[PDB]
Amino acid sequence: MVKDEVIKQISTPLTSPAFPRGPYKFHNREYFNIVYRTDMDALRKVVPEPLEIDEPLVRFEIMAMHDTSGLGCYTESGQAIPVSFNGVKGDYLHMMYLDNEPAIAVGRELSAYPKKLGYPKLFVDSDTLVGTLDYGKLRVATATMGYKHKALDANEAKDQICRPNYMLKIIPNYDGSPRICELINAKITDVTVHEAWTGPTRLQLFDHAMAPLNDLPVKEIVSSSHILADIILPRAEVIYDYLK
Amino acid sequence: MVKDEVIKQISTPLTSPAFPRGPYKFHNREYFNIVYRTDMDALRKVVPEPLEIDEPLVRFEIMAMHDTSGLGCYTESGQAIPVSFNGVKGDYLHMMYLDNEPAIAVGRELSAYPKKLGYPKLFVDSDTLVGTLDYGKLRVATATMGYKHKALDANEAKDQICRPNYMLKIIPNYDGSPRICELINAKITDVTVHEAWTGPTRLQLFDHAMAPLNDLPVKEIVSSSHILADIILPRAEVIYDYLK
Amino acid sequence: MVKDEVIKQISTPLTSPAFPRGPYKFHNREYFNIVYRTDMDALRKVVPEPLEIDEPLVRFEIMAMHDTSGLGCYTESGQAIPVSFNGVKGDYLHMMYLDNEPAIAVGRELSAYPKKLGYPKLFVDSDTLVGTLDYGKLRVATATMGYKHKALDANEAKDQICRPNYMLKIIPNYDGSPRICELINAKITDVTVHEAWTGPTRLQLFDHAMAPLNDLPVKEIVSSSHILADIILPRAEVIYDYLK
Amino acid sequence: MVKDEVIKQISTPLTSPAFPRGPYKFHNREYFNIVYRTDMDALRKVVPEPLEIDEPLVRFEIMAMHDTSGLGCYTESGQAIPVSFNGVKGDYLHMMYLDNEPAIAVGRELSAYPKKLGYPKLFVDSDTLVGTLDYGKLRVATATMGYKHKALDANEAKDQICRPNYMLKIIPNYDGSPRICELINAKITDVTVHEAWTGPTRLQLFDHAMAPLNDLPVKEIVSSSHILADIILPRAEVIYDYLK
Amino acid sequence: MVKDEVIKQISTPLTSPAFPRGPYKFHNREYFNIVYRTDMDALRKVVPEPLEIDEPLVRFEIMAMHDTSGLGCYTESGQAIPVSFNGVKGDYLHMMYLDNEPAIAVGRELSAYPKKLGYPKLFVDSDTLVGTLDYGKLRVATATMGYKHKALDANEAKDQICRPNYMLKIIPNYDGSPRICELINAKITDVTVHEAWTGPTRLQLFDHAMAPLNDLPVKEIVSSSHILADIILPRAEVIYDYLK
Amino acid sequence: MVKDEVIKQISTPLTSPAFPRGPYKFHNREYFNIVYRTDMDALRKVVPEPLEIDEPLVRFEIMAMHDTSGLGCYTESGQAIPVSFNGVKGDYLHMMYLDNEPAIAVGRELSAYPKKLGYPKLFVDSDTLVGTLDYGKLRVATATMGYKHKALDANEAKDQICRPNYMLKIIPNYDGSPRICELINAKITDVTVHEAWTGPTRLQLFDHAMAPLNDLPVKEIVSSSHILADIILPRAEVIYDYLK
Amino acid sequence: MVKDEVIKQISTPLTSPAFPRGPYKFHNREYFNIVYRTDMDALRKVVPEPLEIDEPLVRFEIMAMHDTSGLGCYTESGQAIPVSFNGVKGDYLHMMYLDNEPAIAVGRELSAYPKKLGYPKLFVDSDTLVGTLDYGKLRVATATMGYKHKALDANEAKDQICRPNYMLKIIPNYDGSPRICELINAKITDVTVHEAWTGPTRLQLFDHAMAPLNDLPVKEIVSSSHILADIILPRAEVIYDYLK
Amino acid sequence: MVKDEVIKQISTPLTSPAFPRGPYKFHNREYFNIVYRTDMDALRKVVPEPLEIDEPLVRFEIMAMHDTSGLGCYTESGQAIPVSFNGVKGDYLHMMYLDNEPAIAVGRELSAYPKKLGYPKLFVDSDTLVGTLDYGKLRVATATMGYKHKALDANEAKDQICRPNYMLKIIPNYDGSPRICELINAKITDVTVHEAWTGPTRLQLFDHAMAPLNDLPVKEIVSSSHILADIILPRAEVIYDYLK
Repeated sequence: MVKDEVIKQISTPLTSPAFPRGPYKFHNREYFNIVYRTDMDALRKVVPEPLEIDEPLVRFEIMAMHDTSGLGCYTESGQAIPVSFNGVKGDYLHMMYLDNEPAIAVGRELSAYPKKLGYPKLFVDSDTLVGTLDYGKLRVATATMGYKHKALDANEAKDQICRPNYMLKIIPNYDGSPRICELINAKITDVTVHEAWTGPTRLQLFDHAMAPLNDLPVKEIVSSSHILADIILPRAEVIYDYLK
Repeated sequence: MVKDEVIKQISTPLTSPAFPRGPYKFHNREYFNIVYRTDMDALRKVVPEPLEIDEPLVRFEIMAMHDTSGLGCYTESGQAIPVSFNGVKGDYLHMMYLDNEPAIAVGRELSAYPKKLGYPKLFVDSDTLVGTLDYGKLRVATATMGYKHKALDANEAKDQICRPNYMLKIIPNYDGSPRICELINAKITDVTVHEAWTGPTRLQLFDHAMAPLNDLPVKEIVSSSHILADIILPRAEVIYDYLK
Repeated sequence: MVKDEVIKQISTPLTSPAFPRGPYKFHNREYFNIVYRTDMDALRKVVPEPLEIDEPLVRFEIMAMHDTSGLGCYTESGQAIPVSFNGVKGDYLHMMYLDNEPAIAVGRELSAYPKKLGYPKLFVDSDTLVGTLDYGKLRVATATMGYKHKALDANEAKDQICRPNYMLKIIPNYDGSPRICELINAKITDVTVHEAWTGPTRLQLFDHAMAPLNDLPVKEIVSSSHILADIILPRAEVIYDYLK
Repeated sequence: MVKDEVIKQISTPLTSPAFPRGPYKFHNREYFNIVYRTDMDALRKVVPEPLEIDEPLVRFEIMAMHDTSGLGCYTESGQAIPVSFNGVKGDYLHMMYLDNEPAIAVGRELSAYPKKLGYPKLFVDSDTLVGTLDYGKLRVATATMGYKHKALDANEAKDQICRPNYMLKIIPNYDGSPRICELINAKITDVTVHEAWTGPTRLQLFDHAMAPLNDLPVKEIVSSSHILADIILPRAEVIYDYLK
Repeated sequence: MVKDEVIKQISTPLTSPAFPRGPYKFHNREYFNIVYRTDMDALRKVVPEPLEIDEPLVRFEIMAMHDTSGLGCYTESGQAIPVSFNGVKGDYLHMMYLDNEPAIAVGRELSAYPKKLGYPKLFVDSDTLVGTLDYGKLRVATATMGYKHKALDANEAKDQICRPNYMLKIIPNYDGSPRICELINAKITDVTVHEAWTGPTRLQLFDHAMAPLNDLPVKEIVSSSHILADIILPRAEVIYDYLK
Repeated sequence: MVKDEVIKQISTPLTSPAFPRGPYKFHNREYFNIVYRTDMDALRKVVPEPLEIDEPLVRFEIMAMHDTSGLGCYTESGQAIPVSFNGVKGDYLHMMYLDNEPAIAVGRELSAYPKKLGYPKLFVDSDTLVGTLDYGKLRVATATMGYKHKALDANEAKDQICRPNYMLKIIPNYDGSPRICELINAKITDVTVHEAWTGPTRLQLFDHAMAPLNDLPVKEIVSSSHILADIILPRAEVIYDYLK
Repeated sequence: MVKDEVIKQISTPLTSPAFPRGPYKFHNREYFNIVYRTDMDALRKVVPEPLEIDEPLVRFEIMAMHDTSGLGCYTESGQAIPVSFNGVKGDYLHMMYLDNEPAIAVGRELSAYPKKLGYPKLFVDSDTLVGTLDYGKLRVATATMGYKHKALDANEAKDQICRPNYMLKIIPNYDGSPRICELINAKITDVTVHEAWTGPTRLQLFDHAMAPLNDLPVKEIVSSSHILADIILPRAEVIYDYLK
Repeated sequence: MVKDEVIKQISTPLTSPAFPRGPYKFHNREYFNIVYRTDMDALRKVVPEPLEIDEPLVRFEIMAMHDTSGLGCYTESGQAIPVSFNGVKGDYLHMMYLDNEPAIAVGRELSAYPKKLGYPKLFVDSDTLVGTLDYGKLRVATATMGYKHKALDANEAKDQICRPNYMLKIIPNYDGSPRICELINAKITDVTVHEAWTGPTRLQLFDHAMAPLNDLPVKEIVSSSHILADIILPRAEVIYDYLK
């Protein structure tokens, strides 16, 4: 193709790009969130400055993407860490694992989502909502909730989804030196919450060197939610440039 | 972690990066290459200017990576196109598909390899070297060669491996506009050829929208090679900036 | 657990009760009803005084509970018997078999549903709405309908759902003595019917000592319905105390 | 059965007809259409007079019938051909394959759909919409689309669904002589388009004597759509009698 | 396809008809017949005027079509009902279930066999000639015979095969109106019986809404035969027009 | 059923009760008990007043019911907690899981056992006694003992079997208000201990919201026993009414 | 083998007889008996003169032979018919189906048990004592009992086991002539009953030409027992010679 | 059943005899015979007086009964021994194993075949005819022949089929004393040999206490034949009474 056409391409493979252009509509995104108290100095080592930590909390998540335009039908699981930047609170995205490569690619290269390949699953096991997570062939997370035991306020749930997401864009130069090293912010604005629930909740984690979720071990379950919502993936913007 | 320690990290997840720092040492990389003639009109649409086409040729590839340091043990398959940049002959990398995420992300984010997720396999079917490629659950390529029928010159094999690799680096901004749009060269220089063969060779392609290898259909098999080698991944150089 | 807090729990295990507190919102409850003619003599034995039998009818049911708040996703199958109490027409709840233990406990202990463990399956076999029931490993009932062959009046379907349900609560004393031997009424009020259908319908039953549905043999199929509906199951009310 | 009752049955078997009376309501019918260029000569052989061809176009279809009143849950795949009848553009129904016999029977005997037995499947393979068709044990069609990559106008999708369908009704006399030989028209009137999408699209075909889709080989992909809709099966009308 | 050539085709799809032109040579057709006593009341409803019932008999059949010219290799199972038309004794064809779609189409559209899709199996289980019928996934009939226990008169077997078959052709107009409502006669003439056997025989039936063979229950087994024979199926003849 | 007969049935379904009358004779009941230390805080939350804790002890149990008259053959697993009631030491029954519904029903409704549905297995893995517990599809407990490494006194084992069991009987009214809320006592009277053993012993637990055994985590293994015995299910007696 | 030694062998093959010499010690023989009411007319045909029928009863049996000296481990199922000979009440042995060929041979050739090959299974399906019988691949009988629901009088069980068994020895001459047509009596004397139980009991039968148990249909379940016992099967005695 | 009817039944079970009356027509009986040398001492032990041995020969057989009237479809394997009776050469029937009980029963009780239960298979393994025999789950015989390598005279094959078969009929009295002890002769009279073949031939045997073919071990292979034929089961005749 001619130079003026290659410039209009979002990514490569040139004629079959890793991901298409947005917007990316997550119809019926099913969240299963668990906030838990972990080890403070293990958490401290993991959260990048200048982000601030109040309580030693982690939000484990498993998300069923039932119908995502452009990307497909996949599941995602990982840890977000409740923090604040210049007083403004939100979740720092620590690590995420999912079974859809275009979704991995679009998250890492258009935004700054800390994505790796993993095999998560969300389903109902009779009376229990079970979410699992594998890395390769090994189990790393088994989350459980009593199925829709108590109703949650759809507005507070809407506020939960809408919290700012802070992430790190780290891209090297061709020789390995830093090219982009940046703290970023994305906040969801297009949301509809169909239902929001909670109930008795546990989180079992196992050690894995490439999916090291249990580096922040669960010391106590604090809160949890099971949410059905429609969202549109938000645009990220730089809030802190480490390259002075 | 502290500000000065974050800038030292090569990628994200911050405490478990998508890939480690290299060098990435490919011990016993097994090549199965197939040079074939295709439609000129189809080829021309796919190759980006200012790269030039001589004969309408395509090099189909499948690579077994038995032992890659940093990355693991995986398989790779795709198409490279013989081209020219200011007279200098090399391969333009059109598309490639592999079953290892660290290798996908290192190639896409450290260099500019046109990589997607796919499921290739290389094996010997009694008397025939067989290379297959799947995308998802669907077969897209089946390559066959009579097993080690004719020895090839090891130095000619070395010369095939060491030619320039032309690539497009295409990264969007947060808003979807062009951030990077460059042609690069990665010439490979650190190589040991252990053995090299050829034989009767044939390539069967099938249509797939997300792995469109058959957009360059096989009209004629020109040549082929089966090469076992140790190489080191080379760094890229920018050679043409499309963003002027 | 403090004495006051013990008293506030609905059930046992104390810190993980057999079932949670309501309301239980049955979302997309799918009914497959088959009313049929049986032996009056067999019916007589089965129906307890003071409930009155008119015609010798049995309503066979298989329910798919696709999304039940607090209980989960499960299927239930059984027999209701059209009766009257003090001239008021309702269904007597004869026997029910279920897939979900919380759903059995809550039904047996918060209300008075005659529930046992069983393995029902409602599905469409291409052509046909199929409902099956197993007790243990053994098949006891196979229900068939020509898929959505004729539309039913939705208001008439609501009326069929909103009729009284007569059930026997029978709880022994620790010594085997009668302690609670009550007849109860539960009548659904909060209902939305989404669709209602008939079609050519058949019912095949098999003899089983622990799920003896065939103690009431099918002599003639009288009517049938396939209803999808949202309900909230009602508060029970004692209407006759056998022990007074 | 009384003569008068015999006469008011729609079909046979008399007491269990091959299909029930309509209307047949298609809830959430899911379309995957692929318009492509074929060889003009091959297409001419196939299209019956008086229908006229402009461009050598074929519409490959795979349709998932998630919930069809009277017929059930099934899948259909085949080819329609854009034609005109005396200046009125429509789709000629060439050949269709389904895994539901009531649907084949009603399609062939109430209307005039060119229906045979076959085994289609529509499913999301992570990032790709996949339609397949088998005849008996053999694969004949594999269709792929990048999952919902681009939004199509709902009205434009509706206009496509509502294009006249031209069908041949060909019934022999008992001696094998022509009894009925008509071109009919059916046109969808009741429609709700829920969503419509496009994206990169490929169609792979294989030769089969009894499902010879590949007699109209894929030369170029022209357009594609992925649509969910509610429709009622249209009433057919004779537009051309071959025996008058 | 030219207008004249369209008229010459027996069926549709036009270029790949549901069935080919005859004759259809049934080579090594294997019959397993069981005549039995049922309820006369049930029989009455099922048999259409002006056909006359004498004794309340049903001929259950399972046929293995080992080698049928133009149609293939397949199995069929159903019910014939011994009747008379104008004093002439024949079998009324009540319901038939088959394994082969061309065989269903040709029977329904070139003649008037009451055919639906089903899954029959005729086999010898060591001891016993076993014939089974499934509709969809569900078992509806299991037939057993002591293997070739007693030889039958071959000429008497030919006579049983060569009797008239009375069938109802019922084809609606596009609007649901009666168009063809004919009673027909087909009588086999070209027959070679290779063997004929009886033995102790039983028939087990199960209730199914879409294959309701058990609407005619087995009350007593009257006679039985196991015949291997070559036949050519006959031209049908209208004998009574309900619409005249 | 006559009113008088209704009153003499122990449970419901009326003509097929959830459980039969006793006595329930446990032939060759096989015990695997593991007493261990847990966190005192976690244990206090769990134990109801007026029961008192000395040391932070938990008895994990898995019991194979090889032959239980009235109930059948099944397995049970759970936790009992050593406590005292007004100076009388006994085991508080915390939570139990079984794969037999008659046993759950009788346990919950005749007595006051904290029974839920679960899938335990007791088996010898060559040189190790293994007890496992699953809730639904998820593993929650894995217990191991060196097979019969050391002999336990039969009388001392009998004394342990005969320790008072303290249970909560908690039944709601129809509106969900407290109806029955009692601490009861059951104490085994008929016993024959056939053999009793100990050996090295470990207990591995996993978190599950609906089977939360790991809320009482294993800090140290204190003692263990492997016992086979014959017992009769004890009659329960109220010792503390919470509503008086 | 010397002429004198030939004469000393009980059966054939000469050097490996179909069965060994007795006594045959049935250790832990487990009986599952179901006596039921059937058609007297059907019974009449089945019972041979001079044996007398009182009430129309059939004793269905399934026996598990856990440890039988000389024969092995196997299961048998069949029908006994309560009769009298010269006023002496016993069971007539109607048909028996077995899992062990030595056990069939010895029963048919050393005594006169009406034995055929069949596949019985007695097991406890959690809740329920299940006994099944297959002939070849086909299910013919499914028996169920509520597991050990009520204890029986062991002496009364011994009496039921110790009653006379009337059997027909029928051996043709080589030419098909009657050679032995004797009625025989065998009455167990050496018996130890270990346990005896009843419970709610059902029997489901299916039609099969070679195992026609359902020629005697279940009209009403009269009584039932589950007995474990040691026996030594008795010497037979001719009581009536049809040929004299 | 009337006494007179009782007397005209061939066997028992009375109303479902172990076998029907003949003649038993063996259509396409397929033979695989292997004559071999064994140890003379072992063979002498095995052969009953008055039958005489010349050379130490054994005929191993495996016979596929593709279509046997009255009995069904089954396979038989065993050993016959060339002997003479008072100067008339024939085959002594040593031991036979089959997977059809009617065939064992008729064989043992109408005639005097030394039949036990076993599992033979005759099949072509590409280039080799294979006969196997299992007793229960254990392999006892594996026979191979180069497939139809050489043509045998049809008449010579017929002469071999028609060799007298000598059999022991050994039935005990009820007390285990000799009742019948006869040497009989059966000789095939109705035969059509369709084809006969030989070729390289091997026989591998394994020791089994209940199928002890290897008590006559293979020392040398002498001859072999592969024959298909139609025969009628011969009528037997006593030639030597051991008790006269």
